[PDB]
Amino acid sequence: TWEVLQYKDSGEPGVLEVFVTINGKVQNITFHIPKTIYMKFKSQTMPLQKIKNCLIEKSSASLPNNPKTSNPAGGQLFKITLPESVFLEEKENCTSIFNDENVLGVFEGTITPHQRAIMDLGASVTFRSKALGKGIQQGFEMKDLSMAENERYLSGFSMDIGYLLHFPEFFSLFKSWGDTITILVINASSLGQIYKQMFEKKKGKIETYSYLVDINFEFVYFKLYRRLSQETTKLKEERGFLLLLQSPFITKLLGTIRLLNQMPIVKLSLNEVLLPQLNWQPTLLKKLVNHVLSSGSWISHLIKLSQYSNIPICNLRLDSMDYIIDVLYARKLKKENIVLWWNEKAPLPDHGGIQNDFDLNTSWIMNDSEFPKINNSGVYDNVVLDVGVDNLTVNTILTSEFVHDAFSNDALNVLRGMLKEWWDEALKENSTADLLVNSLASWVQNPNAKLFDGLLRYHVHNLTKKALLQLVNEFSALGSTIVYADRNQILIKTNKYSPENCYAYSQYMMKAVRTNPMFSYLDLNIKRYWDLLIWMDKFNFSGLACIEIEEKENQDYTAVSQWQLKKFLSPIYQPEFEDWMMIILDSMLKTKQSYLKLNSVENSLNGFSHLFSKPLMKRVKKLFKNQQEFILDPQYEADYVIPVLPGSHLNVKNPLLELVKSLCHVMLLSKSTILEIRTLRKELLKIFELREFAKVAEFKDPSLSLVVPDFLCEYCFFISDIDFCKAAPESIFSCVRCHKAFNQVLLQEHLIQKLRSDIESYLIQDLRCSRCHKVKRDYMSAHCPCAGAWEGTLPRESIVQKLNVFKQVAKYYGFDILLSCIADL
Ligand SMILES: [Zn+2]
Ligand SMILES: [Zn+2]
Repeated sequence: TWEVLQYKDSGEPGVLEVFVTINGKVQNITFHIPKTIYMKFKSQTMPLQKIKNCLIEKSSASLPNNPKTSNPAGGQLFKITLPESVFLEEKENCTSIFNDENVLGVFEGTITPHQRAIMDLGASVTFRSKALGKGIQQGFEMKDLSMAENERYLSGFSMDIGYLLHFPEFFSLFKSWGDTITILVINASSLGQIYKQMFEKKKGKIETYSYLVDINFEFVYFKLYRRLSQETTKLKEERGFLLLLQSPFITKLLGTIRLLNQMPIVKLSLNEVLLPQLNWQPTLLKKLVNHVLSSGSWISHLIKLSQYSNIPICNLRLDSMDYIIDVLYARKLKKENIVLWWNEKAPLPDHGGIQNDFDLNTSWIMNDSEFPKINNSGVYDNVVLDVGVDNLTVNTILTSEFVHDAFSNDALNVLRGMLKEWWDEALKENSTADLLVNSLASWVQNPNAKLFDGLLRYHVHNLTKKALLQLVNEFSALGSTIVYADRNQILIKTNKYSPENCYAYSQYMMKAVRTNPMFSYLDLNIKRYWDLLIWMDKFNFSGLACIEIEEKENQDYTAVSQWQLKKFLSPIYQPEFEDWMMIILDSMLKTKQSYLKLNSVENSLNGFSHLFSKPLMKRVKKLFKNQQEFILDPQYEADYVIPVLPGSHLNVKNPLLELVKSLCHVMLLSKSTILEIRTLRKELLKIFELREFAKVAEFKDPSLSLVVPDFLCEYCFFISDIDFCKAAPESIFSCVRCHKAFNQVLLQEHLIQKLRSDIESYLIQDLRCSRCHKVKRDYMSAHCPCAGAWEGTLPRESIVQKLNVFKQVAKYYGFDILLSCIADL
């Protein structure tokens, strides 16, 4: 029984070395692992070439279901296990088994012996030879003697540590058993005071993790760049000890220092560190001191994760949570009869070489990430409940030959059982299982993780959409009206009128929804209660809301107003807008309260425009007169300047016209007092020399939309869309729940990916006839057999407008990568 610290392949094929903890100190052992591949060689009779030393057997493993691969053809799959060296010298010649006729492809040729060892053997390896000397002088073979013992506790750790860092010439070193600090090319006092300060700040953590790492030390700030090798040599011939390295140039520092390859290393890469160009010393002191005094917590977390996941400590990382998913899922599939389709250095599943070819179906299922939503605009006097839904994806996963687009059902059941046991273990006080469940969704989304298949992602997305529509159906079964629907927020209209009377009722819908077996794992929460709502859009609403209904006391009512429409008005009329909107909201609240006092038409709101009609008429007359008098003056031209914003497309002249158009369009959403609003609109338009149904008096959307689907916040595993045009600032650059700033070049890269996907989709579109809407079924034909000529399903003007709005977006903010992408066309 040995606790393995690291697995590492040698420069020889199939030869591996392990830094392992022998019963004494650390020690290194050389291994040998043969290769194993999956082949579809000939139909049923093959040129075996049995003289070559290999083990050949016909198997019946479960192959992946490629959408392009519709013909089973031959089915005599073969498992081939074969030492790597003979594979290398047989790759040289052409007349060999691996390259012959009717070779459909190899399925497990991209799995290194390192990965096979780390999955099948694990960290808890032992021997049952019952030749130890002969096997220790040489490399001991694995495939004949192999078994994994239990790993409940890895080891009782008591051993020194290493610490090498770099901040883009801030190379740093520290020894746990040493007592000196020297930094490569006021500072000493700051270092001492900061060390003491955070010492008292984290006394508790220091005391708890002292048994892992344990104190003041000297300070120094030192041609000079050759000292890394000398220090590494001093440490190497002074101690055997584990290296903690932190730098954005991991491989560069590994290659520059030749001695770093002879000890096990635990890596703590947290890159993207920058200097503020001034007073970098205090912040760098903060960074180094927090890293040093949190190293104990870091190594404790790594020890927990390693001794739970059966993974060596040097192969793990704090952010490499997808690695555990991959390891566990791969080993459970290997215990099954399913090929792993494991892939390396490529974010695509391995299919035997077929995946290299372009295909229409795969490309269509790759870029179809749009999530639809439901929005029923209108004016509501009833109470509305604002709720949020959580853990939707995991509930969807756990809940629920002919179809060529299907994802393998055996893998789906395997992962469903894996997630079920994960949930069961997480319920019984397991933080690791909780974090793993939280990161499962991000593992599903991210193509960077191995064992990733676009078919699985499309399957999960379609299932999520179906589950959401089923939830909408269940909600609408009772007395309800869905106003807004989304992956994160749902607005429900309540049939009642008073918020105080919806306590038990809302609790009853909550309980009934939760008890449904389809929605057993959903988490639902109530955020706000709406007394009076004017809802037309997610970014455009205003009304009176109460946070939570209280007992025996009148609730606190606060008015809110979110309106990007006001941002497109003239600078001098926005005060008029914000005044008159509040006035009309007050009048609406007054008339609803009066109607409730008294007791498709509703009398709660009928008769509200009568309160403010005459003052509005006089105010509009005065505003028109003043605009007429002061529009041509030079010094008054500042306040009449029409603002420009990204996504704007309307060119228009008179601001007062758009002011009154927006004011009337807000009222028009009543859907029950249409005639009164139309009469008032005609009366207002009579002040101008316009008519009731003129084209100039029609309100439109002053802004376009540019939505990016499923942006991921790593700090929350939070998934949401983001609109670059309609949304207000200081929200594009930060998460919705947490206030963490987003990376910018990531935003530009995602925008460019969206643009290129749009262009490709336009390029690969289909053709449709004019009179009949049948699709083109010939590669070359003048026109339809009937009358009419072909037209594209994707109009040119749409993509032209999309590129125009992309240009506007790239011009408003500073996005030089996107501008370079545009200029290359
Ligand atoms: Zn966040
Ligand atoms: Zn036709």
